[PDB]
Amino acid sequence: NLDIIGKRIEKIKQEHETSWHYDQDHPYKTWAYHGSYETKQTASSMVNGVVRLLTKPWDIIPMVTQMAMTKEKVDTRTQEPKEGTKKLMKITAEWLWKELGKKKTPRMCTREEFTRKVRSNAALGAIFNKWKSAREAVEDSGFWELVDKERNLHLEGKCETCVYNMMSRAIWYMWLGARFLEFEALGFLNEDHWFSRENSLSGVEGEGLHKLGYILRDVSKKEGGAMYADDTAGWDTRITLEDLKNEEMVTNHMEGEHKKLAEAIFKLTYQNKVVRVQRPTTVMDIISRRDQRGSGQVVTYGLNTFTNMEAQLIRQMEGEGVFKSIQHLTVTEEIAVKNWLVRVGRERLSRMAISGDDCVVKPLDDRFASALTALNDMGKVRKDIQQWEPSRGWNDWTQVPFCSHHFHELIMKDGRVLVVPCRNQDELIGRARISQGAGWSLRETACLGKSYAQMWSLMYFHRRDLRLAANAICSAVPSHWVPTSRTTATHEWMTTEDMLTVWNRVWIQENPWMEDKTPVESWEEIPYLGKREDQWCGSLIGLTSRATWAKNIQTAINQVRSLIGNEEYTDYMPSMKRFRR
Ligand SMILES: CC(=O)NCC1(O)CCCC1
Ligand SMILES: [Zn+2]
Ligand SMILES: [Zn+2]
Repeated sequence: NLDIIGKRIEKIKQEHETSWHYDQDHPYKTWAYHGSYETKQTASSMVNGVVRLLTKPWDIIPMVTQMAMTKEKVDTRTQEPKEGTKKLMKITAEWLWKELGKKKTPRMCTREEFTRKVRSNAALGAIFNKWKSAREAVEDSGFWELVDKERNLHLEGKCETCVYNMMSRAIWYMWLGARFLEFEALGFLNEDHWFSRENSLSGVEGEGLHKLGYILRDVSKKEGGAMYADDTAGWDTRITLEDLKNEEMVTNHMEGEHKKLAEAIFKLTYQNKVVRVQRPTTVMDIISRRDQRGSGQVVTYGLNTFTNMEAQLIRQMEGEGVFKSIQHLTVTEEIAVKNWLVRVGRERLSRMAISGDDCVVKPLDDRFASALTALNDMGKVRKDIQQWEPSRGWNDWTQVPFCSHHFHELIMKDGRVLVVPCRNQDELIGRARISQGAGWSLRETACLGKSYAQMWSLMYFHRRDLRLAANAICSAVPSHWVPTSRTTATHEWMTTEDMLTVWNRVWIQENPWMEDKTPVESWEEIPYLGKREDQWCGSLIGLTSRATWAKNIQTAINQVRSLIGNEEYTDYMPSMKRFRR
Protein backbone atom coordinates (compact mmCIF):
# COMPACT_ATOMS: atom_id res chain seq x y z
CA ASN A 1 0.00 0.00 0.00
CA LEU A 2 0.98 3.58 0.90
CA ASP A 3 4.84 3.48 1.04
CA ILE A 4 5.04 2.25 -2.64
CA ILE A 5 2.57 4.95 -3.91
CA GLY A 6 3.33 7.80 -1.40
CA LYS A 7 6.30 9.10 -3.49
CA ARG A 8 4.24 9.36 -6.77
CA ILE A 9 1.45 11.18 -4.78
CA GLU A 10 3.76 13.66 -2.89
CA LYS A 11 5.41 14.67 -6.27
CA ILE A 12 1.90 15.46 -7.71
CA LYS A 13 0.68 17.09 -4.41
CA GLN A 14 3.65 19.55 -4.82
CA GLU A 15 3.32 20.04 -8.67
CA HIS A 16 -0.11 21.56 -7.65
CA GLU A 17 0.54 22.58 -3.94
CA THR A 18 -1.41 25.81 -4.79
CA SER A 19 -4.60 23.60 -5.32
CA TRP A 20 -4.56 20.49 -2.97
CA HIS A 21 -7.81 19.54 -1.04
CA TYR A 22 -9.27 16.27 0.46
CA ASP A 23 -12.86 16.58 -0.98
CA GLN A 24 -15.81 14.95 0.92
CA ASP A 25 -18.12 14.12 -2.09
CA HIS A 26 -15.68 11.70 -3.88
CA PRO A 27 -17.61 8.91 -5.72
CA TYR A 28 -14.91 6.21 -5.09
CA LYS A 29 -15.58 3.21 -2.77
CA THR A 30 -13.35 0.56 -4.53
CA TRP A 31 -10.65 3.11 -5.61
CA ALA A 32 -8.61 4.53 -2.65
CA TYR A 33 -9.01 8.38 -2.89
CA HIS A 34 -6.08 10.64 -1.87
CA GLY A 35 -7.04 14.18 -3.07
CA SER A 36 -7.59 16.63 -6.02
CA TYR A 37 -6.16 19.81 -7.74
CA GLU A 38 -7.59 21.97 -10.68
CA THR A 39 -7.84 21.40 -14.54
CA LYS A 40 -10.29 22.05 -17.53
CA GLN A 41 -10.45 20.00 -20.85
CA THR A 42 -12.22 17.21 -22.94
CA ALA A 43 -11.72 13.12 -28.86
CA SER A 44 -14.75 12.72 -31.26
CA SER A 45 -14.58 10.63 -34.53
CA MET A 46 -14.51 12.56 -37.90
CA VAL A 47 -15.90 11.30 -41.29
CA ASN A 48 -13.64 10.24 -44.22
CA GLY A 49 -15.17 12.15 -47.18
CA VAL A 50 -13.37 10.11 -49.87
CA VAL A 51 -14.82 6.75 -48.53
CA ARG A 52 -18.28 8.33 -47.92
CA LEU A 53 -18.62 9.85 -51.47
CA LEU A 54 -17.83 6.35 -52.96
CA THR A 55 -20.32 4.51 -50.62
CA LYS A 56 -23.51 6.58 -51.29
CA PRO A 57 -26.18 3.83 -50.87
CA TRP A 58 -24.96 3.48 -47.23
CA ASP A 59 -25.85 7.18 -46.47
CA ILE A 60 -29.43 5.98 -45.50
CA ILE A 61 -28.48 2.77 -43.53
CA PRO A 62 -28.65 3.69 -39.77
CA MET A 63 -26.23 0.83 -38.80
CA VAL A 64 -23.54 2.69 -40.93
CA THR A 65 -24.55 6.39 -40.25
CA GLN A 66 -24.95 5.80 -36.44
CA MET A 67 -21.32 4.51 -35.95
CA ALA A 68 -20.11 8.03 -36.97
CA MET A 69 -21.82 9.93 -34.04
CA THR A 70 -20.89 10.07 -30.28
CA LYS A 71 -16.98 3.58 -15.84
CA GLU A 72 -19.64 1.99 -13.49
CA LYS A 73 -17.90 -1.44 -14.00
CA VAL A 74 -14.36 -0.05 -13.20
CA ASP A 75 -15.89 0.77 -9.72
CA THR A 76 -16.40 -3.04 -9.01
CA ARG A 77 -14.20 -5.50 -6.95
CA THR A 78 -13.69 -9.30 -7.57
CA GLN A 79 -13.61 -11.40 -4.31
CA GLU A 80 -10.16 -13.08 -3.86
CA PRO A 81 -10.72 -16.68 -5.10
CA LYS A 82 -11.02 -19.86 -2.95
CA GLU A 83 -7.68 -21.55 -1.93
CA GLY A 84 -8.09 -24.55 -4.30
CA THR A 85 -8.56 -22.01 -7.18
CA LYS A 86 -5.41 -20.00 -6.17
CA LYS A 87 -3.53 -23.39 -6.14
CA LEU A 88 -4.91 -24.41 -9.62
CA MET A 89 -4.03 -20.92 -11.06
CA LYS A 90 -0.50 -20.87 -9.47
CA ILE A 91 0.27 -24.48 -10.70
CA THR A 92 -1.03 -23.75 -14.28
CA ALA A 93 0.77 -20.34 -14.61
CA GLU A 94 4.09 -22.01 -13.49
CA TRP A 95 3.75 -24.82 -16.13
CA LEU A 96 2.58 -22.34 -18.86
CA TRP A 97 5.50 -19.86 -18.47
CA LYS A 98 7.92 -22.92 -18.60
CA GLU A 99 6.12 -24.07 -21.82
CA LEU A 100 6.20 -20.56 -23.42
CA GLY A 101 9.93 -20.08 -22.47
CA LYS A 102 11.07 -23.59 -23.69
CA LYS A 103 12.21 -21.98 -27.01
CA LYS A 104 12.26 -18.22 -26.16
CA THR A 105 14.84 -16.12 -24.25
CA PRO A 106 13.38 -13.18 -22.27
CA ARG A 107 15.39 -10.02 -23.12
CA MET A 108 15.40 -6.20 -22.65
CA CYS A 109 13.89 -4.14 -25.52
CA THR A 110 16.10 -1.17 -26.66
CA ARG A 111 15.83 2.67 -26.91
CA GLU A 112 16.62 2.11 -30.66
CA GLU A 113 13.63 -0.35 -31.03
CA PHE A 114 11.25 2.12 -29.21
CA THR A 115 12.72 5.10 -31.22
CA ARG A 116 11.95 3.42 -34.61
CA LYS A 117 8.48 2.32 -33.26
CA VAL A 118 7.16 5.93 -32.70
CA ARG A 119 8.83 7.17 -35.98
CA SER A 120 6.90 4.62 -38.18
CA ASN A 121 3.79 5.78 -36.16
CA ALA A 122 2.71 2.76 -34.07
CA ALA A 123 0.14 3.56 -31.31
CA LEU A 124 1.74 3.33 -27.78
CA GLY A 125 -0.90 5.66 -26.17
CA ALA A 126 1.10 8.36 -24.26
CA ILE A 127 0.42 12.11 -23.42
CA PHE A 128 1.65 15.15 -25.50
CA ASN A 129 3.99 18.44 -21.26
CA LYS A 130 7.68 19.42 -21.94
CA TRP A 131 7.57 18.30 -25.69
CA LYS A 132 4.98 18.41 -28.56
CA SER A 133 4.44 14.95 -30.22
CA ALA A 134 5.53 11.32 -29.58
CA ARG A 135 8.25 11.99 -32.25
CA GLU A 136 9.74 15.13 -30.48
CA ALA A 137 10.88 13.64 -27.09
CA VAL A 138 12.68 10.61 -28.76
CA GLU A 139 15.13 12.99 -30.59
CA ASP A 140 16.60 14.64 -27.39
CA SER A 141 19.02 13.28 -24.69
CA GLY A 142 17.44 15.40 -21.85
CA PHE A 143 14.33 13.15 -22.08
CA TRP A 144 16.39 9.92 -21.63
CA GLU A 145 17.85 11.66 -18.50
CA LEU A 146 14.23 11.82 -17.13
CA VAL A 147 13.98 8.11 -18.22
CA ASP A 148 17.51 7.29 -16.86
CA LYS A 149 16.47 8.92 -13.50
CA GLU A 150 13.28 6.73 -13.19
CA ARG A 151 15.09 3.52 -14.37
CA ASN A 152 17.63 3.84 -11.44
CA LEU A 153 14.68 4.61 -9.09
CA HIS A 154 13.10 1.27 -10.26
CA LEU A 155 16.41 -0.64 -9.55
CA GLU A 156 16.34 1.11 -6.07
CA GLY A 157 12.76 -0.31 -5.63
CA LYS A 158 10.83 3.04 -5.67
CA CYS A 159 8.93 4.97 -8.45
CA GLU A 160 8.27 8.73 -9.02
CA THR A 161 6.67 9.49 -12.44
CA CYS A 162 4.78 6.26 -13.48
CA VAL A 163 1.12 7.50 -13.22
CA TYR A 164 -1.95 6.47 -15.29
CA ASN A 165 -4.13 9.18 -16.95
CA MET A 166 -7.79 7.96 -17.37
CA MET A 167 -9.99 9.48 -20.18
CA SER A 168 -16.59 -1.75 -22.30
CA ARG A 169 -13.42 0.48 -22.48
CA ALA A 170 -11.63 3.55 -20.88
CA ILE A 171 -7.91 3.69 -21.94
CA TRP A 172 -5.09 4.39 -19.37
CA TYR A 173 -2.35 6.62 -20.95
CA MET A 174 1.17 7.10 -19.40
CA TRP A 175 3.87 9.76 -20.19
CA LEU A 176 6.14 8.32 -22.95
CA GLY A 177 9.08 7.71 -20.53
CA ALA A 178 6.77 5.45 -18.44
CA ARG A 179 5.75 3.58 -21.68
CA PHE A 180 9.48 3.16 -22.60
CA LEU A 181 10.29 1.46 -19.24
CA GLU A 182 7.25 -0.88 -19.55
CA PHE A 183 8.36 -1.70 -23.16
CA GLU A 184 12.04 -2.17 -22.09
CA ALA A 185 10.99 -4.88 -19.53
CA LEU A 186 7.97 -6.67 -21.17
CA GLY A 187 8.10 -5.66 -24.90
CA PHE A 188 9.82 -9.04 -25.64
CA LEU A 189 6.40 -10.78 -25.13
CA ASN A 190 5.05 -9.06 -28.31
CA GLU A 191 8.35 -8.26 -30.21
CA ASP A 192 9.60 -11.93 -30.05
CA HIS A 193 6.11 -13.45 -30.71
CA TRP A 194 5.72 -15.40 -27.37
CA PHE A 195 1.99 -15.92 -28.25
CA SER A 196 2.54 -17.09 -31.90
CA ARG A 197 0.64 -20.34 -32.59
CA GLU A 198 4.03 -22.12 -33.24
CA ASN A 199 5.22 -21.15 -29.71
CA SER A 200 2.00 -21.12 -27.49
CA LEU A 201 -0.32 -23.62 -29.45
CA SER A 202 -3.41 -21.60 -28.22
CA GLY A 203 -2.14 -18.14 -29.41
CA VAL A 204 -2.72 -16.37 -32.77
CA GLU A 205 -0.45 -13.26 -32.29
CA GLY A 206 0.74 -12.14 -35.78
CA GLU A 207 -1.25 -14.88 -37.64
CA GLY A 208 -3.42 -12.34 -39.51
CA LEU A 209 -7.18 -12.25 -40.36
CA HIS A 210 -6.43 -14.45 -43.47
CA LYS A 211 -5.03 -17.34 -41.25
CA LEU A 212 -7.56 -17.28 -38.30
CA GLY A 213 -10.28 -19.08 -40.35
CA TYR A 214 -7.82 -21.87 -41.27
CA ILE A 215 -6.81 -22.09 -37.57
CA LEU A 216 -10.49 -22.50 -36.37
CA ARG A 217 -10.91 -25.17 -39.12
CA ASP A 218 -7.84 -27.22 -37.92
CA VAL A 219 -9.28 -27.06 -34.33
CA SER A 220 -12.61 -28.38 -35.82
CA LYS A 221 -10.70 -31.47 -37.21
CA LYS A 222 -9.96 -32.60 -33.57
CA GLU A 223 -12.32 -35.25 -32.07
CA GLY A 224 -14.40 -33.57 -29.27
CA GLY A 225 -17.62 -31.65 -28.39
CA ALA A 226 -19.06 -28.29 -29.56
CA MET A 227 -16.89 -25.16 -30.08
CA TYR A 228 -17.45 -22.86 -27.04
CA ALA A 229 -16.76 -19.12 -27.46
CA ASP A 230 -17.96 -17.42 -24.23
CA ASP A 231 -17.10 -13.71 -23.95
CA THR A 232 -16.16 -12.56 -20.38
CA ALA A 233 -18.04 -9.47 -19.00
CA GLY A 234 -15.56 -6.48 -18.91
CA TRP A 235 -12.43 -8.75 -18.68
CA ASP A 236 -9.95 -5.88 -17.83
CA THR A 237 -12.05 -5.03 -14.68
CA ARG A 238 -11.99 -8.79 -13.62
CA ILE A 239 -8.13 -9.17 -13.42
CA THR A 240 -7.50 -10.18 -9.75
CA LEU A 241 -4.32 -9.42 -7.72
CA GLU A 242 -3.68 -13.24 -8.00
CA ASP A 243 -3.72 -12.89 -11.85
CA LEU A 244 -1.12 -10.03 -11.68
CA LYS A 245 1.04 -12.22 -9.28
CA ASN A 246 0.75 -15.30 -11.59
CA GLU A 247 1.66 -13.06 -14.58
CA GLU A 248 4.74 -11.77 -12.61
CA MET A 249 6.13 -15.40 -12.63
CA VAL A 250 7.65 -14.64 -16.11
CA THR A 251 10.42 -12.81 -14.08
CA ASN A 252 11.43 -16.35 -12.82
CA HIS A 253 12.69 -16.83 -16.45
CA MET A 254 14.74 -13.57 -16.34
CA GLU A 255 18.17 -12.45 -14.96
CA GLY A 256 20.30 -9.35 -14.20
CA GLU A 257 19.13 -5.73 -14.81
CA HIS A 258 16.16 -7.18 -16.83
CA LYS A 259 14.79 -9.30 -13.92
CA LYS A 260 14.87 -6.30 -11.46
CA LEU A 261 13.23 -3.96 -14.04
CA ALA A 262 10.40 -6.45 -14.99
CA GLU A 263 9.85 -7.05 -11.20
CA ALA A 264 9.64 -3.22 -10.76
CA ILE A 265 6.92 -2.80 -13.49
CA PHE A 266 4.84 -5.69 -11.95
CA LYS A 267 5.32 -4.68 -8.22
CA LEU A 268 5.16 -0.84 -8.67
CA THR A 269 2.92 -0.02 -11.73
CA TYR A 270 0.66 -3.16 -12.13
CA GLN A 271 0.17 -4.36 -8.46
CA ASN A 272 0.04 -0.75 -7.03
CA LYS A 273 -1.60 1.62 -9.59
CA VAL A 274 -1.82 5.46 -9.25
CA VAL A 275 -4.25 7.26 -11.65
CA ARG A 276 -5.25 10.90 -12.40
CA VAL A 277 -8.98 11.22 -13.41
CA GLN A 278 -10.96 14.24 -14.80
CA ARG A 279 -14.25 14.68 -12.81
CA PRO A 280 -16.38 17.45 -14.46
CA THR A 281 -17.82 18.32 -10.94
CA THR A 282 -13.47 19.95 -13.85
CA VAL A 283 -10.74 18.73 -11.38
CA MET A 284 -8.12 15.89 -11.35
CA ASP A 285 -8.70 13.19 -8.64
CA ILE A 286 -5.73 11.00 -7.50
CA ILE A 287 -6.98 7.44 -6.78
CA SER A 288 -5.10 4.12 -6.16
CA ARG A 289 -5.92 0.36 -6.29
CA ARG A 290 -4.01 -2.99 -6.14
CA ASP A 291 -6.00 -4.98 -8.82
CA GLN A 292 -7.60 -4.81 -12.36
CA ARG A 293 -5.68 -4.42 -15.67
CA GLY A 294 -3.73 -1.23 -16.50
CA SER A 295 -0.67 -1.90 -18.68
CA GLY A 296 -0.10 -0.51 -22.21
CA GLN A 297 -2.39 -1.69 -25.07
CA VAL A 298 0.28 -4.17 -26.36
CA VAL A 299 1.56 -5.77 -23.05
CA THR A 300 -2.12 -6.00 -21.88
CA TYR A 301 -2.76 -8.16 -25.03
CA GLY A 302 0.03 -10.66 -24.18
CA LEU A 303 -0.85 -10.80 -20.46
CA ASN A 304 -4.64 -11.13 -21.21
CA THR A 305 -3.77 -13.99 -23.68
CA PHE A 306 -1.64 -15.64 -20.88
CA THR A 307 -4.29 -15.47 -18.08
CA ASN A 308 -7.01 -16.47 -20.64
CA MET A 309 -5.03 -19.57 -21.79
CA GLU A 310 -4.68 -20.35 -18.02
CA ALA A 311 -8.44 -20.02 -17.14
CA GLN A 312 -9.52 -22.13 -20.20
CA LEU A 313 -7.01 -24.98 -19.43
CA ILE A 314 -8.49 -24.96 -15.86
CA ARG A 315 -12.11 -24.93 -17.17
CA GLN A 316 -11.03 -27.90 -19.39
CA MET A 317 -9.58 -29.70 -16.26
CA GLU A 318 -12.94 -29.15 -14.43
CA GLY A 319 -14.89 -30.47 -17.47
CA GLU A 320 -12.66 -33.62 -17.62
CA GLY A 321 -13.04 -34.01 -13.80
CA VAL A 322 -9.28 -33.71 -12.99
CA PHE A 323 -10.37 -31.93 -9.72
CA LYS A 324 -13.77 -32.09 -7.87
CA SER A 325 -13.97 -29.05 -5.49
CA ILE A 326 -12.30 -25.56 -5.62
CA GLN A 327 -12.77 -24.67 -1.88
CA HIS A 328 -9.42 -26.47 -1.16
CA LEU A 329 -7.21 -28.70 -3.44
CA THR A 330 -6.22 -32.16 -2.01
CA VAL A 331 -2.54 -33.35 -2.44
CA THR A 332 -3.66 -36.17 -4.86
CA GLU A 333 -5.77 -33.57 -6.81
CA GLU A 334 -2.45 -31.58 -7.06
CA ILE A 335 -0.51 -34.58 -8.55
CA ALA A 336 -3.53 -35.31 -10.86
CA VAL A 337 -3.62 -31.67 -12.22
CA LYS A 338 0.24 -31.78 -12.47
CA ASN A 339 0.09 -35.19 -14.28
CA TRP A 340 -2.60 -33.75 -16.65
CA LEU A 341 -0.52 -30.65 -17.64
CA VAL A 342 2.49 -32.96 -18.33
CA ARG A 343 0.57 -35.72 -20.21
CA VAL A 344 -2.06 -33.76 -22.32
CA GLY A 345 -1.57 -29.97 -21.50
CA ARG A 346 0.09 -29.24 -24.92
CA GLU A 347 -2.64 -31.27 -26.76
CA ARG A 348 -5.29 -29.21 -24.83
CA LEU A 349 -3.67 -25.78 -25.68
CA SER A 350 -3.95 -26.83 -29.39
CA ARG A 351 -7.77 -27.20 -28.90
CA MET A 352 -8.01 -23.41 -28.29
CA ALA A 353 -7.64 -20.19 -30.31
CA ILE A 354 -6.99 -17.33 -27.80
CA SER A 355 -6.55 -13.60 -28.64
CA GLY A 356 -6.46 -11.50 -25.45
CA ASP A 357 -9.87 -11.57 -23.66
CA ASP A 358 -11.31 -13.58 -26.64
CA CYS A 359 -11.36 -17.42 -27.04
CA VAL A 360 -12.74 -20.41 -28.94
CA VAL A 361 -12.39 -23.81 -27.14
CA LYS A 362 -13.18 -27.24 -28.61
CA PRO A 363 -13.06 -29.22 -25.34
CA LEU A 364 -12.73 -33.07 -25.20
CA ASP A 365 -16.59 -33.33 -24.87
CA ASP A 366 -19.59 -31.22 -23.70
CA ARG A 367 -19.23 -31.71 -19.90
CA PHE A 368 -17.12 -28.49 -20.43
CA ALA A 369 -20.40 -26.50 -21.00
CA SER A 370 -21.48 -26.87 -17.30
CA ALA A 371 -17.95 -26.64 -15.72
CA LEU A 372 -18.46 -23.11 -14.28
CA THR A 373 -17.21 -23.16 -10.61
CA ALA A 374 -13.47 -22.49 -11.29
CA LEU A 375 -14.24 -19.90 -14.07
CA ASN A 376 -16.76 -17.91 -11.90
CA ASP A 377 -14.38 -18.09 -8.85
CA MET A 378 -11.34 -16.79 -10.92
CA GLY A 379 -13.80 -13.87 -11.54
CA LYS A 380 -13.99 -14.50 -15.34
CA VAL A 381 -17.81 -14.19 -15.33
CA ARG A 382 -19.40 -14.97 -18.76
CA LYS A 383 -21.45 -12.19 -20.51
CA ASP A 384 -25.25 -12.36 -21.39
CA ILE A 385 -26.00 -15.66 -19.50
CA GLN A 386 -26.99 -16.49 -15.86
CA GLN A 387 -23.88 -17.25 -13.75
CA TRP A 388 -24.81 -21.00 -13.35
CA GLU A 389 -26.64 -21.61 -16.72
CA PRO A 390 -24.56 -23.90 -19.03
CA SER A 391 -22.64 -22.35 -21.97
CA ARG A 392 -24.36 -23.03 -25.36
CA GLY A 393 -21.92 -24.47 -27.98
CA TRP A 394 -21.55 -24.13 -31.81
CA ASN A 395 -21.72 -27.24 -34.09
CA ASP A 396 -19.99 -25.65 -37.11
CA TRP A 397 -16.64 -23.70 -37.19
CA THR A 398 -18.24 -21.35 -39.83
CA GLN A 399 -20.68 -20.03 -37.10
CA VAL A 400 -18.11 -19.60 -34.20
CA PRO A 401 -17.45 -15.87 -33.54
CA PHE A 402 -13.70 -14.92 -33.11
CA CYS A 403 -11.97 -11.44 -33.16
CA SER A 404 -15.21 -9.73 -34.35
CA HIS A 405 -15.34 -12.18 -37.34
CA HIS A 406 -16.89 -15.38 -38.73
CA PHE A 407 -15.28 -17.57 -41.43
CA HIS A 408 -16.67 -18.99 -44.75
CA GLU A 409 -15.40 -22.01 -46.75
CA LEU A 410 -15.15 -20.66 -50.34
CA ILE A 411 -14.24 -23.01 -53.23
CA MET A 412 -12.22 -21.50 -56.14
CA LYS A 413 -13.34 -22.23 -59.76
CA ASP A 414 -10.17 -24.50 -59.92
CA GLY A 415 -11.19 -26.53 -56.75
CA ARG A 416 -8.62 -25.01 -54.31
CA VAL A 417 -10.25 -23.96 -50.99
CA LEU A 418 -9.91 -20.45 -49.45
CA VAL A 419 -11.11 -19.87 -45.86
CA VAL A 420 -12.05 -16.16 -45.79
CA PRO A 421 -12.88 -13.80 -42.89
CA CYS A 422 -16.26 -11.96 -42.75
CA ARG A 423 -18.53 -9.71 -40.64
CA ASN A 424 -21.69 -7.60 -41.08
CA GLN A 425 -20.77 -5.35 -44.07
CA ASP A 426 -22.52 -2.39 -42.29
CA GLU A 427 -19.70 -2.72 -39.64
CA LEU A 428 -16.92 -2.71 -42.32
CA ILE A 429 -18.35 0.30 -44.25
CA GLY A 430 -19.09 2.33 -41.02
CA ARG A 431 -15.43 1.85 -39.84
CA ALA A 432 -13.92 2.84 -43.26
CA ARG A 433 -16.06 6.05 -43.09
CA ILE A 434 -14.32 7.16 -39.81
CA SER A 435 -10.95 9.06 -39.59
CA GLN A 436 -9.78 9.39 -35.90
CA GLY A 437 -8.01 12.80 -35.56
CA ALA A 438 -7.95 16.61 -36.13
CA GLY A 439 -6.27 18.48 -39.05
CA TRP A 440 -6.20 15.86 -41.88
CA SER A 441 -5.39 17.13 -45.43
CA LEU A 442 -7.54 15.99 -48.41
CA ARG A 443 -4.44 13.89 -49.39
CA GLU A 444 -4.00 12.21 -45.94
CA THR A 445 -7.82 11.49 -45.81
CA ALA A 446 -7.61 10.01 -49.38
CA CYS A 447 -4.62 7.79 -48.33
CA LEU A 448 -6.48 6.36 -45.29
CA GLY A 449 -9.45 5.47 -47.59
CA LYS A 450 -6.93 3.62 -49.85
CA SER A 451 -5.69 1.61 -46.76
CA TYR A 452 -9.31 0.42 -46.15
CA ALA A 453 -9.85 -0.25 -49.90
CA GLN A 454 -6.59 -2.28 -50.11
CA MET A 455 -7.62 -4.28 -46.97
CA TRP A 456 -11.13 -4.99 -48.45
CA SER A 457 -9.42 -6.27 -51.68
CA LEU A 458 -7.14 -8.53 -49.52
CA MET A 459 -9.54 -9.80 -46.76
CA TYR A 460 -13.14 -9.11 -47.95
CA PHE A 461 -12.79 -9.59 -51.80
CA HIS A 462 -15.54 -12.31 -51.64
CA ARG A 463 -18.16 -9.60 -50.77
CA ARG A 464 -19.45 -7.98 -54.02
CA ASP A 465 -20.04 -4.45 -52.58
CA LEU A 466 -16.54 -4.35 -50.97
CA ARG A 467 -14.67 -5.49 -54.18
CA LEU A 468 -16.51 -2.82 -56.27
CA ALA A 469 -16.14 -0.03 -53.63
CA ALA A 470 -12.37 -0.89 -53.26
CA ASN A 471 -11.81 -0.69 -57.07
CA ALA A 472 -13.77 2.63 -56.96
CA ILE A 473 -11.62 4.15 -54.13
CA CYS A 474 -8.28 2.97 -55.71
CA SER A 475 -9.49 4.45 -59.07
CA ALA A 476 -10.31 7.75 -57.24
CA VAL A 477 -6.99 8.07 -55.29
CA PRO A 478 -3.78 8.89 -57.26
CA SER A 479 -2.27 5.47 -58.28
CA HIS A 480 1.13 6.30 -56.60
CA TRP A 481 -0.20 7.92 -53.31
CA VAL A 482 0.73 5.67 -50.34
CA PRO A 483 -1.75 4.18 -47.80
CA THR A 484 -1.62 5.64 -44.19
CA SER A 485 -2.96 4.43 -40.76
CA ARG A 486 -2.63 6.34 -37.39
CA THR A 487 -2.81 3.26 -35.00
CA THR A 488 -1.24 0.33 -37.02
CA ALA A 489 -2.70 -7.90 -37.11
CA THR A 490 -0.45 -8.52 -40.20
CA HIS A 491 -1.07 -5.47 -42.52
CA GLU A 492 0.11 -6.67 -46.01
CA TRP A 493 -2.41 -4.18 -47.56
CA MET A 494 0.02 -1.37 -46.42
CA THR A 495 2.01 -1.13 -49.73
CA THR A 496 1.93 0.51 -53.24
CA GLU A 497 2.42 -2.91 -55.00
CA ASP A 498 -0.15 -4.45 -57.46
CA MET A 499 -2.92 -5.85 -55.16
CA LEU A 500 -3.49 -9.00 -57.33
CA THR A 501 0.26 -9.74 -56.71
CA VAL A 502 -0.21 -9.34 -52.88
CA TRP A 503 -3.32 -11.61 -53.15
CA ASN A 504 -1.25 -14.38 -54.85
CA ARG A 505 1.50 -13.97 -52.14
CA VAL A 506 -0.90 -14.01 -49.11
CA TRP A 507 -3.53 -16.54 -50.39
CA ILE A 508 -1.42 -18.87 -52.69
CA GLN A 509 2.38 -18.48 -52.07
CA GLU A 510 2.69 -17.83 -48.27
CA ASN A 511 -0.51 -19.89 -47.36
CA PRO A 512 0.47 -23.26 -45.74
CA TRP A 513 -3.08 -24.72 -46.27
CA MET A 514 -2.65 -24.50 -50.13
CA GLU A 515 -0.63 -27.48 -51.57
CA ASP A 516 -0.88 -26.20 -55.22
CA LYS A 517 0.83 -22.76 -55.62
CA THR A 518 -0.40 -21.99 -59.21
CA PRO A 519 -0.75 -18.16 -59.33
CA VAL A 520 -4.14 -16.53 -60.14
CA GLU A 521 -3.88 -14.47 -63.39
CA SER A 522 -6.81 -11.96 -62.97
CA TRP A 523 -9.46 -10.93 -60.34
CA GLU A 524 -12.25 -12.99 -62.09
CA GLU A 525 -10.44 -16.28 -61.13
CA ILE A 526 -11.13 -15.16 -57.48
CA PRO A 527 -14.61 -16.31 -56.34
CA TYR A 528 -17.42 -14.54 -54.37
CA LEU A 529 -19.63 -15.88 -51.56
CA GLY A 530 -23.01 -17.09 -52.89
CA LYS A 531 -25.40 -14.19 -53.73
CA ARG A 532 -27.68 -15.19 -50.74
CA GLU A 533 -24.66 -15.63 -48.31
CA ASP A 534 -23.57 -12.08 -49.42
CA GLN A 535 -27.11 -10.73 -48.60
CA TRP A 536 -27.22 -12.59 -45.23
CA CYS A 537 -23.91 -10.80 -44.30
CA GLY A 538 -25.35 -7.32 -45.18
CA SER A 539 -24.80 -6.93 -48.98
CA LEU A 540 -27.11 -4.37 -50.73
CA ILE A 541 -26.96 -6.61 -53.89
CA GLY A 542 -30.57 -6.74 -55.25
CA LEU A 543 -31.53 -3.21 -54.00
CA THR A 544 -32.41 -0.35 -56.42
CA SER A 545 -30.04 2.21 -54.74
CA ARG A 546 -27.04 -0.22 -55.14
CA ALA A 547 -27.82 -1.10 -58.81
CA THR A 548 -27.83 2.73 -59.55
CA TRP A 549 -24.55 3.16 -57.57
CA ALA A 550 -22.77 0.31 -59.49
CA LYS A 551 -24.12 1.31 -62.97
CA ASN A 552 -23.05 4.99 -62.41
CA ILE A 553 -19.79 4.29 -60.40
CA GLN A 554 -17.42 6.15 -62.83
CA THR A 555 -19.42 9.38 -62.05
CA ALA A 556 -18.73 9.08 -58.27
CA ILE A 557 -15.05 8.22 -59.04
CA ASN A 558 -14.90 11.49 -61.15
CA GLN A 559 -16.49 13.68 -58.39
CA VAL A 560 -13.58 12.64 -56.07
CA ARG A 561 -10.89 12.99 -58.84
CA SER A 562 -12.19 16.60 -59.33
CA LEU A 563 -12.02 17.51 -55.56
CA ILE A 564 -8.42 16.15 -55.26
CA GLY A 565 -7.20 17.65 -58.61
CA ASN A 566 -5.29 16.87 -61.88
CA GLU A 567 -3.00 13.94 -60.73
CA GLU A 568 -2.04 10.53 -62.28
CA TYR A 569 -5.02 8.09 -61.77
CA THR A 570 -5.54 4.38 -62.77
CA ASP A 571 -9.04 3.00 -63.71
CA TYR A 572 -9.45 -0.33 -61.76
CA MET A 573 -13.16 -1.01 -62.67
CA PRO A 574 -12.23 -3.05 -65.85
CA SER A 575 -10.68 -5.58 -63.32
CA MET A 576 -14.35 -6.65 -62.67
CA LYS A 577 -16.33 -8.68 -65.30
CA ARG A 578 -19.37 -6.33 -65.76
CA PHE A 579 -17.25 -3.13 -66.18
CA ARG A 580 -14.72 -4.95 -68.49
CA ARG A 581 -16.82 -3.29 -71.29
C1 LIG B 1 -23.91 -17.74 -28.28
C2 LIG B 1 -23.62 -19.14 -27.82
O1 LIG B 1 -23.75 -20.11 -28.56
N1 LIG B 1 -23.21 -19.27 -26.56
C3 LIG B 1 -22.78 -18.19 -25.69
C4 LIG B 1 -23.23 -18.37 -24.25
O2 LIG B 1 -22.57 -19.52 -23.70
C5 LIG B 1 -24.74 -18.51 -24.08
C6 LIG B 1 -25.26 -17.09 -23.90
C7 LIG B 1 -24.07 -16.22 -23.55
C8 LIG B 1 -22.88 -17.15 -23.39
ZN1 LIG C 1 8.23 4.54 -12.20
ZN1 LIG D 1 -20.18 -13.79 -43.69
